[PDB]
Amino acid sequence: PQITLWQRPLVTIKIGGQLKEALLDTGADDTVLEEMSLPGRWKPKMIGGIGGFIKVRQYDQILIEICGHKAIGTVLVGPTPVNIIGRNLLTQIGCTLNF
Amino acid sequence: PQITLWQRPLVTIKIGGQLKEALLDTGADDTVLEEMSLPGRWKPKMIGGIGGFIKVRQYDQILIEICGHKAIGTVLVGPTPVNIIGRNLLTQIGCTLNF
Ligand SMILES: O=C(N[C@H]1c2ccccc2C[C@H]1O)[C@H](OCc1cccc(F)c1)[C@H](O)[C@@H](O)[C@@H](OCc1cccc(F)c1)C(=O)N[C@H]1c2ccccc2C[C@H]1O
Repeated sequence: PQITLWQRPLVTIKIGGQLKEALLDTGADDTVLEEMSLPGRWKPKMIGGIGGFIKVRQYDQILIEICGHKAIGTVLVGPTPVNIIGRNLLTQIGCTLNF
Repeated sequence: PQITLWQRPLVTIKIGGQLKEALLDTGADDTVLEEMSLPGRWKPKMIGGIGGFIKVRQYDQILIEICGHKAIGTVLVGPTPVNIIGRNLLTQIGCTLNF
């Protein structure tokens, strides 16, 4: 699908059997989701954004479906204002910027 | 062109007669550049991202050239860690997300 940017590029993702809305964010290196429960052990990570840094929990090899496309990768969980699908997963679904 | 997301989507922009490197950010509603001098009057604004909010100066009707494409829009100036080309300008150059 081709997504224009007149509005936020929000899509439905499925993770842990639940549907959530997330932003396709080319400006995000990684994928960070709002506080939730994920399986396995996590490692600590610090990510910096426009307003500073936040501590998140890093879970690896997590199954996540984005707009119907299945991806398996690293997902960060922390106090993010919105669910963000970053480049690590955008590349898995073959997402590109075009103009 | 078609930009892959294996690396950050950085492009050269021309603003106020200056050449700068900026990130094509679909997750950014607005465009914010690091501290610099721009003409006209400005209004203060607070923008929030990961980490919190930062105070920026809002300039309107600013002309910017993104990869050769001329676009006009509001440009925010402030303590952003990286130059960001947001949706308000990405739409003007016909940039879309595709997968
Ligand atoms: O922090 C970033 N990447 C980091 C990141 C993100 C997730 C995981 C890892 C990493 C590392 C970095 O790539 C990105 O910023 C560039 C950036 C790039 C590299 C290093 C940096 F410091 C900063 C960031 O994900 C933006 O894509 C965007 O995030 C989603 C969002 C949406 C709505 C409300 C929110 F509050 C947050 C965002 O902050 N948007 C806000 C914005 C920006 C400019 C002007 C106005 C407004 C308002 C709002 O849209």
